[PDB]
Amino acid sequence: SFRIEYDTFGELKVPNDKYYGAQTVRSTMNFKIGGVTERMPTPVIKAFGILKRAAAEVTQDYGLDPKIANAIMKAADEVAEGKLNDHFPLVVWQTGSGTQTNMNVNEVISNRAIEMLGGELGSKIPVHPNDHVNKSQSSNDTFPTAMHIAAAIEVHEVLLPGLQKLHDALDAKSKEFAQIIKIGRTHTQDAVPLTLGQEFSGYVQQVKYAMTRIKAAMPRIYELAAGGTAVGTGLNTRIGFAEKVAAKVAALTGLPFVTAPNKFEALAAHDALVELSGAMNTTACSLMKIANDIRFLGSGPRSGLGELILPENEPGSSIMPGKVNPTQCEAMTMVAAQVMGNHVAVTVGGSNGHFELNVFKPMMIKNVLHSARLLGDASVSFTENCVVGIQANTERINKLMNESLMLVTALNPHIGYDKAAKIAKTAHKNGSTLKETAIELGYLTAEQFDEWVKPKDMLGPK
Amino acid sequence: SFRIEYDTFGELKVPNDKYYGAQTVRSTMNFKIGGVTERMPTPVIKAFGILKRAAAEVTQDYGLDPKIANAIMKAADEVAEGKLNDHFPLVVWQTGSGTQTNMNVNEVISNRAIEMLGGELGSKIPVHPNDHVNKSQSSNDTFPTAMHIAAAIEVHEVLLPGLQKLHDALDAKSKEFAQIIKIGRTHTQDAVPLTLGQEFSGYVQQVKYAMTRIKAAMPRIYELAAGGTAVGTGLNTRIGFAEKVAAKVAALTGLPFVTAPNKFEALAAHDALVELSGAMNTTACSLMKIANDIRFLGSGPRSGLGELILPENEPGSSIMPGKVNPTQCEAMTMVAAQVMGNHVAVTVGGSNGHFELNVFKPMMIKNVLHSARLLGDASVSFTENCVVGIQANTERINKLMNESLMLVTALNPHIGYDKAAKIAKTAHKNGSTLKETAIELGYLTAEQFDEWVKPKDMLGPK
Amino acid sequence: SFRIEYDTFGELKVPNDKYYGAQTVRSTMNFKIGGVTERMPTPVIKAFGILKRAAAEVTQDYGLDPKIANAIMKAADEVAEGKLNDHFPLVVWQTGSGTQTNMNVNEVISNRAIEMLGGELGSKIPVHPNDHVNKSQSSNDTFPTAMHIAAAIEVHEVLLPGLQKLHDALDAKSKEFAQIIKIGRTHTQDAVPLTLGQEFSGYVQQVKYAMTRIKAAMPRIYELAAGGTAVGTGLNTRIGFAEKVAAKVAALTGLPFVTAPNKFEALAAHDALVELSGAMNTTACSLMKIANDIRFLGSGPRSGLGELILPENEPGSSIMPGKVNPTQCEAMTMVAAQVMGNHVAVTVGGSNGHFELNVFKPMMIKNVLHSARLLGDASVSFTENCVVGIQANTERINKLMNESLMLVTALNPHIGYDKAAKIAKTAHKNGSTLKETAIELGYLTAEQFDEWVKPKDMLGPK
Amino acid sequence: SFRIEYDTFGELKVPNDKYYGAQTVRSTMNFKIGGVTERMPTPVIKAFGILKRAAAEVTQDYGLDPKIANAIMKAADEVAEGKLNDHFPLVVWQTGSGTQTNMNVNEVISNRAIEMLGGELGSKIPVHPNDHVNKSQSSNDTFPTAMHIAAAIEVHEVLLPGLQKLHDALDAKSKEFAQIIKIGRTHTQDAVPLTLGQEFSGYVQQVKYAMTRIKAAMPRIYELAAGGTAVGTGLNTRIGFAEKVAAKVAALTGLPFVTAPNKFEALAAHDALVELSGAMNTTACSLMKIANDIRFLGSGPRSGLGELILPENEPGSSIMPGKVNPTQCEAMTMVAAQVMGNHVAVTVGGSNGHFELNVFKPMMIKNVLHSARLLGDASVSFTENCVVGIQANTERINKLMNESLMLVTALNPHIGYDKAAKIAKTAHKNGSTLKETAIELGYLTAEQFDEWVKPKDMLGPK
Repeated sequence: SFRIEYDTFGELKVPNDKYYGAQTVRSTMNFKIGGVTERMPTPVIKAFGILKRAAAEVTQDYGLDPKIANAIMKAADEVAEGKLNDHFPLVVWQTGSGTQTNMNVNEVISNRAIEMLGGELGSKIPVHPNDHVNKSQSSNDTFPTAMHIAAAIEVHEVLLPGLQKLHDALDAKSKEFAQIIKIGRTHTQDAVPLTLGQEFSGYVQQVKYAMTRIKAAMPRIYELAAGGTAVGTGLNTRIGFAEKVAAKVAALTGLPFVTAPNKFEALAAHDALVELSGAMNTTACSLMKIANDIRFLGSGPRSGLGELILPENEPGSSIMPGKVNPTQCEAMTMVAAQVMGNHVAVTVGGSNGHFELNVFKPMMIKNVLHSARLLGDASVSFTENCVVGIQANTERINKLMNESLMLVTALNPHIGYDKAAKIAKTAHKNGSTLKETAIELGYLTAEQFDEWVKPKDMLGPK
Repeated sequence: SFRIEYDTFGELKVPNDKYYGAQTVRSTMNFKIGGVTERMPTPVIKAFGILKRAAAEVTQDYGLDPKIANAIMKAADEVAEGKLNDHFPLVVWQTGSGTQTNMNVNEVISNRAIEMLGGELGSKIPVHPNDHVNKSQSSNDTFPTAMHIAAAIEVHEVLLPGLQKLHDALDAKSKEFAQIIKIGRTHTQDAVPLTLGQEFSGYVQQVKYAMTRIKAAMPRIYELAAGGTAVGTGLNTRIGFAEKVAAKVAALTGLPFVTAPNKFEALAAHDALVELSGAMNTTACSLMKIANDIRFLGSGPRSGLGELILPENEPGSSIMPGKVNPTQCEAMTMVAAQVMGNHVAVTVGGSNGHFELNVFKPMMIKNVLHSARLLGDASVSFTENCVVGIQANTERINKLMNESLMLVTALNPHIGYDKAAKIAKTAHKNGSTLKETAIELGYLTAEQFDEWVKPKDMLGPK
Repeated sequence: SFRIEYDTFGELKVPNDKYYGAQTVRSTMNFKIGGVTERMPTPVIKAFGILKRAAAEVTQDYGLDPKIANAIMKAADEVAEGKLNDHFPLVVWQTGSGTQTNMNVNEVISNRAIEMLGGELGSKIPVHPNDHVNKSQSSNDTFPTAMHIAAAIEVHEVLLPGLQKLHDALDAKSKEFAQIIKIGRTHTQDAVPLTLGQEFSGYVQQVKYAMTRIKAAMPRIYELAAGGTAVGTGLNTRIGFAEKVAAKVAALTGLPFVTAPNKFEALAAHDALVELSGAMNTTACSLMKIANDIRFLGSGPRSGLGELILPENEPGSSIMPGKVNPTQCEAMTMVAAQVMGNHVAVTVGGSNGHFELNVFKPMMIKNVLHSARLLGDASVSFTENCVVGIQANTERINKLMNESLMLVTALNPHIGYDKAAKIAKTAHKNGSTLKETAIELGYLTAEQFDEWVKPKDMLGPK
Repeated sequence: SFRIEYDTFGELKVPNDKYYGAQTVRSTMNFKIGGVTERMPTPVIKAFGILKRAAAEVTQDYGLDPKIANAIMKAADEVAEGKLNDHFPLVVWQTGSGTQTNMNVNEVISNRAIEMLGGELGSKIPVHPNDHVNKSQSSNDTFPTAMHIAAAIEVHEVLLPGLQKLHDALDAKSKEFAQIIKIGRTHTQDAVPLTLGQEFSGYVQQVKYAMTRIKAAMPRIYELAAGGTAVGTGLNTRIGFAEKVAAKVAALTGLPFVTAPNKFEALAAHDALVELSGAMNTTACSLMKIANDIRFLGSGPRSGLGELILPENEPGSSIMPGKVNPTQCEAMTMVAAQVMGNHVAVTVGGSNGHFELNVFKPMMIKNVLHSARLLGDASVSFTENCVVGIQANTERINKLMNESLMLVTALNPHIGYDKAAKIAKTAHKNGSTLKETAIELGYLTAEQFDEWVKPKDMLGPK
């Protein structure tokens, strides 16, 4: 079943079980680009719910009937709470201001509010999509507001909590591995030792700094454009509206949202999203290093490095013992690469503003939310299904410590540099160890080697 | 209702109305990254259907029971034809080889084939996911095969047909506008004239070259990895299998698919996808120019350039006549920016292969298919909802031709350079036209101006 | 005219008039990639001079002879001061750790110090390149230190000062234009009014936030790797060296350098350079918008927007009055594009660390310094040669204000929406002004139009 | 030591020993962005010399005095031959059309030709920079021509020859290693065997396809804009000039240059440079994989993979036998990252054309030439200083083959899967070899293992 609505181009059938109206149906026909995977991110829709709630509450002061305003606030809450996601079928690839989604939100909130008040759907009575739900608003300043509400909420609920879990798990392994001495690798060549915990402490620092970098990129995300209306002047709205809407959004979300000090910078550009994307771009570089390292450190069982034993996430064959594919490392490094491409997409859009309005908004916030969700989700997955279950192959690590040529410099003050190079060059030529060689040349006894060559003493300055 | 299946980690409930098995259910739990918008692109799933059809038909030669092989072929066809899309819930962000989706396809095809043969779902009887559906195959060589089948089909059915429509529509407008002389713009400054059709012929050429560039990037997309098995050697398969599978895929699709001459290059890298993405990256640069030009040429109605009258796609207010937002230009330019970011994502993944296997496959093909779909769909939308309806504002174009200072050089051979600069500098100072100025200074009569100053003669070399 | 020096691989001719030695000559033979334009950036060389000056003063505590330490310090000062630039022929495309430039610096300082002490160039007497100039230092922790010193100096001396000049000049113009009312543009379509000062105040905010973002990306640039030695443990350096050399660098530069609290994160990755590049990538988006807007606002003289008169710095043609190509806008927007590409280069390198050492260091700092130099210099050139001299074309702005159809809404309270719309639709049809039209229809008097239509009242909330 | 020249803005001191004139000096004052490393690439300057040589010979048909044309041609030849490089001080960051370098070339050629004719430098007598050297040319269609000439020459002289050397050296090693069997790596985990020759044959295919991709991106580079004049119409040039100058360039260079069939597409965009950059971006992905693989395959000597012995070009430490940093791999992988960033820079510029002229030309060709030079030079250096000298560590490969758990499947037909798996799980547990284990359990004899386990039979289909 369907109802009949009209726009300036013709009549449109609107499904009776849908709260959107003719303007949304027209948008689904004029913007058939990409399919359902391209739908406007739900976080933006929910952020509009919060936003329309705050606006309706403020415009009450300016005459808006409380019976209507309260119905708008109730319907807005349902959008914010994810109760009406099925009534937003529009894709990212619409107008660059996000007008169609703003209209989508206005139509859904009015028809739902109309229903709450016993009215007829599609009639704009008593709740009018533009005169009431969009009162004192514009697509140009509401969509940017929704972008920053959505990004802030995603950062604080998904991105940062995910990185925190990865940080804590990496820190636990650093402490767990504090006593395991292994051979370092510089240029991928054997190098002087360090503890597996020291190496992991570097990953911990990178994730710690990743969270600091994301937080340092949030202050200007908290600035809201609501109040600039069409070009940033605030024409057709009341003094104090901008500040009151921001304070209301801050109270509803619990986050320190504020009104943008300059609404022209807030409409004509989205450099804060470029900034936030850049912090996630750095995070991706950090997580690419961490994941690839763990990937190669777990390589083996015999023709790789074999320092780490990663948990199984795929069925391991009985005839292939010890073989574990680093599946989560692969998901994480693919996510990292994706974030890097998304950042360039954000950068191109952020650079192409025209005069009073940047009209790349939907694609910029899509890429920002995409990266934040992937990094957060991937961090959790990488933590629970890999990091927490990493074990050290101490037997193989200690074996390659005894077989390494790197510890020969510990003999320098006892038998001389030249005699040390002879042990090194000889063991290298013969393929044996340093101790077996040093003994068979008569340079020292086995008990002298054990006393002179101590890797535990090669882990810091003196 | 659900059935019980097991993997090496525990028992799993499998919905009875689903054809996938325990391995897929385990993948949905171990790879909760991004949500439903991150599901493996349907074109890859359908390409697996084609692929599993071709393999089952070839392995018949190697003993596979025809009753089983025919059931696999029937089930494979249903996947290829899009009849079973609801049985593939896995996201791009899985293992870098695409193993989980290969398992997803093998489970769905066996359970469906089992159903066709009157067996019990989840039993692997008589159709075994690995021994029968995955016979002589590996995730390492089947997923690359599916990537290239999907990319080729998308290029030929979506991308190129969309660009062809945009090309034809731009060509029609070039011919329609062949006689409309306007002022050129270099550095955005007024310049010598050219026809609106000449300017549009440049857009036509860019789209024509875009199609040539995409086609020139397809020869190596037609190379299929099927037959390299785990590392490219073709271990555990029969001589001629690689060629027969490729010829079968070519026959099923109607496209010139061939087996990759070097299976190690086909598994260890995906430089063909980087190549194809680069051609779409060029296309995006072309379409960014075309769309932004049309955007600015339609700016107005009075404080812009106002050369073009774009069709309305949003409701136009009665009190705002002549104001038309270039909505499709904004969708197209956002798509262009997205393609540029996707290309970088493809580039990072394509560069990070390790030894015998590049394990960034799902994210690379996702970004490739994303760009191809968006460019194709956006081309159609931009054509039908903007280009075909563009009109020239001949009145405003001709008015600015009479008011332009650029045509003064046509007077050079008649009244001298110095006398021409006087008319120019005077009209510029006074804000009048060249004809009104040239007359009031007594340099020539109105009938001499009309005869000497002819823009139709300023459109080519002499 | 050469001297003969020796390394382990044989004989090498060194020009008598160069201070570098055999190792540098060896490096020039094995890394002939790109030519002179690819030489290691001078700021990196100067930063090395600061570092070697700092180390030499600190290592006197370890027995370094004061007479030699004093000569090393004097020669290091000459390097830091840009006096020995012709003695560094190595390209960026060398060892990924920068070891060879470290050896280049050690040899130049050693031979210059030898010269000051009356010794023979190339003898290593009395100043040894490794035992004295490289004392307590590693071939892995010195280059990361140098590039952070160089990055910090370039930010504070070039990048921020350049952005500060641009901020101030834009702010002065924002005030000079605070009363010039123009027609706003959204989607490039005519929109409600705003002043040039308001529009320019958005540019000012963008530059102010750019400087904030760059400063917010510096805290981890000030962390120095010096002391981590080969793999980050500090093996074979002295306790307290790390903190002492960093404090000496801070005192020599007046910048808050400190030792890196985790040397493994400091050697294995350069996320700080990625962070700083990201800040400059956001800045480039801001400058692209500003420069491109001023570009189009100055378009004309007659077939463009024509709101701004940009300074003419290059030669015009007397026959072309009014035609000024915005060449400073082109240099700026080209620089912005370069910074965006540079950022991807930095991102790829930063993502590809391996275990204990990221070996993409030279190319990472090269792109960071390149972007910082271009942004800083372009901001000065754009300021001095364009912004400070921008003039408003008030005569044309006033004409376009009077001819705009946007102000028609001011008549709504006085003659009703229905009648205002009739005026706009008629003015649009006849190509006349709102005032002329509203009078011919007889809906108001000329004195009534001037009293009701006041753009000065349409510039903010009420 | 200066001379005094004059432009419309006053007096300018020109060094007596320079051939450039007032306009060039003016350009050096207004565009002080970046310094000498940012000077216009020399290949662009040489290409201008070819172009001006071609134009001068053709314009004799238009009355150009042969005695002057001959001097222009001789001076243009000196520019093309790299003999007047010190007379071009302008940076890339100039007018987006490259006009000032065009004037730089016109002044240098004019003053050098004046000198050859016994005239006074700076007098424009008898050789005028614009009336003679720039005859029949525009300030907009000359730079696009020059940068396509430069791009084509650099591809054919530097890029492809470098890739050809790398292809050939990799192919020779593929054959030298055709019988050395090693353990394959998928996901970095141990996998079924393949030969080093097979693995290397993949690298060979990648380079072969890279050269194909680059050549496939050239056809539209050979299209020259010369003749389109200011906006593409060819106004104020002669019929036949476009086709004649292009054929003269083709004859002078031996490359298939032709006039662009659509001069509007040729001036308004540089999609061909984006296409060519994309080809080099694919090449960079290929070289990253090859260089990084060889990097890790040479990792060791003992705590890495250790399959390859790379040539040692820099100084080792006698105490560190076997430690060879893969420095050529680092220069190559850094170059690859740079090319990827360069491509985004080219992409952003190529996307930002405006109507009749893309004014990002200098930065676009700079990045194209930069990538082509680095790729070509790095391929030669990587070839001569690494690839040709790579040796296989056959002793270690054989040891790791015998210690691998991967070959255990060869025992399946002889003792059954159940028993083979028992051997693998035991060898893995005890850390012993398959042979040792299979004997202690008594499942076979040593002579039986050698007859059944033949890796030479596991290298292809059957």
